[PDB]
Amino acid sequence: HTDLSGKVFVFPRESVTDHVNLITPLEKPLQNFTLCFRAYSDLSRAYSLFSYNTQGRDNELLVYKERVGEYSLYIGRHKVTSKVIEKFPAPVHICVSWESSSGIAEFWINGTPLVKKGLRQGYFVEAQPKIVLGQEQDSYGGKFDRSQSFVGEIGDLYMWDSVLPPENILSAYQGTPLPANILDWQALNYEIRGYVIIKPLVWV
Amino acid sequence: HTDLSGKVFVFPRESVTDHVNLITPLEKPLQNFTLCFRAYSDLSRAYSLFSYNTQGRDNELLVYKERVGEYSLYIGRHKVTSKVIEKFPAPVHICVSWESSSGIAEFWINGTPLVKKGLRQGYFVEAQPKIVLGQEQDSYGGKFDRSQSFVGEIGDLYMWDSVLPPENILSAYQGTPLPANILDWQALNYEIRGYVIIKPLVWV
Amino acid sequence: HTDLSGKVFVFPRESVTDHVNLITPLEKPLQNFTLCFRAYSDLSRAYSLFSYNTQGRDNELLVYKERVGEYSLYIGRHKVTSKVIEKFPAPVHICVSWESSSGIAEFWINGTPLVKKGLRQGYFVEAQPKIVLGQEQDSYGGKFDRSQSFVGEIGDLYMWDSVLPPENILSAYQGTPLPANILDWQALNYEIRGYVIIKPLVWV
Amino acid sequence: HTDLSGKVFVFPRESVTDHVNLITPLEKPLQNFTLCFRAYSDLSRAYSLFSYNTQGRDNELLVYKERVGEYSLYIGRHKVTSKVIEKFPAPVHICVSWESSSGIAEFWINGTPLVKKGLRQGYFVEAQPKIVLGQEQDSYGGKFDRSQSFVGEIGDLYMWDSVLPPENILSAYQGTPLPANILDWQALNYEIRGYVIIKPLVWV
Amino acid sequence: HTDLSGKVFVFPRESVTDHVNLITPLEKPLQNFTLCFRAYSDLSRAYSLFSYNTQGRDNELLVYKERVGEYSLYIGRHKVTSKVIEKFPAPVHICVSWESSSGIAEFWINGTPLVKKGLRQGYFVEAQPKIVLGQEQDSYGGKFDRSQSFVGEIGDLYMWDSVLPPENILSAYQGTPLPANILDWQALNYEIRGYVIIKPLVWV
Ligand SMILES: O=C(O)[C@H]1CCCN1C(=O)CCCCC(=O)N1CCC[C@@H]1C(=O)O
Ligand SMILES: O=C(O)[C@H]1CCCN1C(=O)CCCCC(=O)N1CCC[C@@H]1C(=O)O
Ligand SMILES: O=C(O)[C@H]1CCCN1C(=O)CCCCC(=O)N1CCC[C@@H]1C(=O)O
Ligand SMILES: *[C@@H]1O[C@H](CO)[C@@H](O)[C@H](O)[C@H]1NC(C)=O
Ligand SMILES: *[C@@H]1O[C@H](CO)[C@@H](O)[C@H](O)[C@H]1NC(C)=O
Ligand SMILES: *[C@@H]1O[C@H](CO)[C@@H](O)[C@H](O)[C@H]1NC(C)=O
Ligand SMILES: *[C@@H]1O[C@H](CO)[C@@H](O)[C@H](O)[C@H]1NC(C)=O
Ligand SMILES: *[C@@H]1O[C@H](CO)[C@@H](O)[C@H](O)[C@H]1NC(C)=O
Ligand SMILES: [Ca+2]
Ligand SMILES: [Ca+2]
Ligand SMILES: [Ca+2]
Ligand SMILES: [Ca+2]
Ligand SMILES: [Ca+2]
Ligand SMILES: [Ca+2]
Ligand SMILES: [Ca+2]
Ligand SMILES: [Ca+2]
Ligand SMILES: [Ca+2]
Ligand SMILES: [Ca+2]
Repeated sequence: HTDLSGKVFVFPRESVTDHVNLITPLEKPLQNFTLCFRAYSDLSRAYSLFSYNTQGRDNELLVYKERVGEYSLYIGRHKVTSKVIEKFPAPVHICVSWESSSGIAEFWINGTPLVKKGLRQGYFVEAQPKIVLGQEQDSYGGKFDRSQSFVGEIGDLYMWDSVLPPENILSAYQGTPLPANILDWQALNYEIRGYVIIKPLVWV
Repeated sequence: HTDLSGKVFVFPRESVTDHVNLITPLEKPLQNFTLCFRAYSDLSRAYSLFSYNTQGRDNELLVYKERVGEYSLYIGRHKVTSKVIEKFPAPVHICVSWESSSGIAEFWINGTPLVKKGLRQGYFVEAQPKIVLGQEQDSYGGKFDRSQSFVGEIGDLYMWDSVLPPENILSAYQGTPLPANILDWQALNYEIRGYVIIKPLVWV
Repeated sequence: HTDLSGKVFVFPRESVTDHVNLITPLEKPLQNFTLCFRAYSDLSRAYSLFSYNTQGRDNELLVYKERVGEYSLYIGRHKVTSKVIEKFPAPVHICVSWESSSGIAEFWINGTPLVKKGLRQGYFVEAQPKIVLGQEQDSYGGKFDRSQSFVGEIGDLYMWDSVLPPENILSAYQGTPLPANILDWQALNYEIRGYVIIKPLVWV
Repeated sequence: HTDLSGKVFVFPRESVTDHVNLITPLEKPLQNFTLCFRAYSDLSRAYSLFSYNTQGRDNELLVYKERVGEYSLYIGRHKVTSKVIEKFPAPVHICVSWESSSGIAEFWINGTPLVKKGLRQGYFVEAQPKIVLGQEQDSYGGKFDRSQSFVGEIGDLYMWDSVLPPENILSAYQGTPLPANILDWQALNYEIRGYVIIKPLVWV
Repeated sequence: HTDLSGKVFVFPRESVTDHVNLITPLEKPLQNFTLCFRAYSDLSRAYSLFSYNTQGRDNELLVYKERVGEYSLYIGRHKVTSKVIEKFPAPVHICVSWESSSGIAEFWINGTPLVKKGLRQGYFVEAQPKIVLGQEQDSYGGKFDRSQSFVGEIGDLYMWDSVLPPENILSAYQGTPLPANILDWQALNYEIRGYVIIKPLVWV
């Protein structure tokens, strides 16, 4: 339980080895959830932001940037993509929620809502995951791909087991987030593997 | 008669099956009319916003987006198109009126008037329609086309049997519309067919 | 003598038949003159705004839009073109003057002066004209061309037999023009031929 | 000695004949010098702004616009070019200085300094020149080229036999220039040859 | 020890000969360091800003502009590149730091931080350098390349043997920098070789 307030992870080079493991207890399958964080990268190609796999299931929960201005969400291998107008390169605050009952996934880029899309209505996201920043898993905790690796900075990451209202998403964007029960940036359990450096956050 | 204030329809995936039926009594043929609503979609291709058919007549009244920045109005199979400068993707408030006596159709995008165009002077729009959101009809209530389907969110839909003055169009754009006698968002009769979800409106 | 204050002509479709005839006494050949009006059209091709012909002389005085951002003035079949930065589609207030003694023609788009150009120094523009909005004449009052027709809205048209100073051109742009002695929008003699509708001006 | 305050030269058509001769005594070779003026033209091709030749020497001192956003200075046939961000077409206030001792030529477009460049260090610009607006000389006062001719308006022209500090360049840009000892717009000796008209300056 | 406050070096032409040697004692290998300066050039090709070589080691420390919007840092032949949105041509204030312990290099363009990148973790930058402005060294003080030469103006150069905090980088950008212990613009030891002129700084 480490307090990373005002710090970021820095993945300072393209690689197939550098990454961070996020550790959560969880154990109960996910029905609703909201995830959010800040990222800053000048990659033009595609990259994984947040990779969440479980035993036997690739891309169980994956936030993945297709290209400038397109964000994709995977839920149990099914995919959904939404577009937004953004500058490049630029810092972004990404936030994504998904609700099993309706299947709706809303993206929120820099406090602006993208078009809602739907997938996997009725599905339950599997538990006891391996979660990875800086690489995209194609196995249970490994088999990475260099050309999907993330190069840049990530911080202010939070994950709740519910769907945040707009009022609460704004709070997170403005740096005063509600306390999170799946991943909290101020009490984070993480392993660093490879070349990842922790530095102060100087771009918000 | 359901009050959808502050809610929207969400057509969360491309399909040939998802759609909403709007139900109005009407019965008397339409001479003048104003239609308006909000839409938010990141489709680059063409799509139907509002499809209104009658027994034996395709595209009797159809609002249809050709491509970014071009809105078309069909009246009795005749078509008229007007251009506007818009960002993309972005939420839009569309509003369109048509007057039989003059044949003039004015479009109003986000409270800005497009160039007036004319068609079907003297025509009477047929009554007892089937009205459909989220798909484009090529029959009396069906025979849809996937590549014309609407994917995104629609709300704040109103339809009057008269032509609104500018003062009243602004009112609708600003969220304080006059009460409507053909379709009112606050007392709406609708059927949902397929995958359509109702959610709160978070983008105005 | 009809007062069209706050109204516009609407040429609502492309055609070779719709047009308006403007009627002025004149009778004395034109030495100096200023013309101005508002127009709103989303045509990308070329079109005639103001066509003024006399017996035996085509394009005696013609204001003609070549393409987006280029305005041409014809004086006795001689042509002159000036460029400007404009958005599209957008409403414009055009104003053009010409002085025989110097041959100089200045264009003024939305109150901004274009580069001055010269032509026909010493020429006298012929009298007893047929003047036409919405079509381009290739005869004395007819032989139109569909692909030069104007589609959109025109209003606030004034024509003086002198050259307005800048102070007066601004006045016209801002909607408080000096009274005009060749064509006055507030006492206009006009015939409508074909499909032309008069509607209120809603875009200024 | 004519006062052209608030007036401009208008070169109203492309030609190989229209031009203005500027007349100065000078007689002593130029070591340092600053030149400046306003110009307004919608030509996309190359054109000469200011052409200064002497007996037996082409392009002794020549300010020449290569294309949109590139200004060239010739000093004794040697050339130097600097770039700037500008809108087009648009009025510009150009100002250029050159210092023999250092060879440095600074351009100042609309009160903004371009990158300094150098040429002809140690050179002395020849005296008893023929100076021409509106054409580019390839002889001592003539042998013009149509495709280098200037078409548009020029005014507020001043030339000093020293190098103005920044404070003084701003003054000239803002319309309150120091009195000039080589060419002064308020006491100018000029011949008009061909089609050149003097009109009031309406674009500053 | 010369005070260049409010002056710049001007490399006024492309060449393989013009350059400036910067002289520092140093002698102790560099572990951390921050470098910063202002530059103004309208070159579209690549150029070296700051070239620092040591006996037997090319590109030991090199700041090098790849193209518009891309800045590269070399540390012991290894390279790292970061992107930024900039206008062109435009004056820029560049500032770059590097820390051996972490290998992290941060760029700061006009007071804005680029994405951090990493290289040469653990490395020690060699001492007793030859440092050169206006050319890129491929030997110990020479063997230049014309097509990498810098053409424009450089000034306000400072270099510290530590890593400046953000607060101090802002100070340097705003013209009130902390005193520097490797290179100080207000006490600079430099040789000028070739065509380089010192002029006042007129573009900040
Ligand atoms: O990698 C993933 O888990 C998913 C998530 C988003 C990107 N992606 C893709 O599958 C896109 C390409 C993946 C791998 C790939 O391109 N190929 C191409 C040849 C073999 C290999 C594969 O599909 O297994
Ligand atoms: O579908 C409509 O009702 C109208 C309204 C806007 C688009 N549209 C069109 O007709 C354009 C194309 C429609 C369908 C189509 O393109 N084709 C082409 C082959 C079969 C099918 C048809 O003509 O029935
Ligand atoms: O119509 C006019 O009077 C002037 C006004 C501006 C354009 N224009 C033209 O004449 C351009 C071309 C007009 C007609 C045309 O293009 N052609 C091409 C072949 C037959 C026909 C003709 O010149 O008679
Ligand atoms: C998820 O949210 C829905 C909608 O509020 C709710 O009905 C359900 O009980 C929630 N499930 C869990 C596990 O929190
Ligand atoms: C439609 O509006 C026109 C005014 O142009 C009016 O004359 C007519 O009575 C109206 N008809 C209906 C059915 O509202
Ligand atoms: C036209 O304008 C010129 C320039 O002032 C003037 O000399 C002349 O008298 C005017 N003639 C007419 C008929 O307006
Ligand atoms: C030109 O300027 C230089 C430097 O400012 C000066 O030394 C010299 O006296 C000047 N010469 C003339 C003729 O103005
Ligand atoms: C380099 O910076 C690190 C981090 O602050 C510091 O521990 C070290 O003493 C510095 N080394 C030198 C030589 O300044
Ligand atoms: Ca995978
Ligand atoms: Ca993969
Ligand atoms: Ca149809
Ligand atoms: Ca269809
Ligand atoms: Ca004609
Ligand atoms: Ca014609
Ligand atoms: Ca020449
Ligand atoms: Ca020539
Ligand atoms: Ca080298
Ligand atoms: Ca080299």
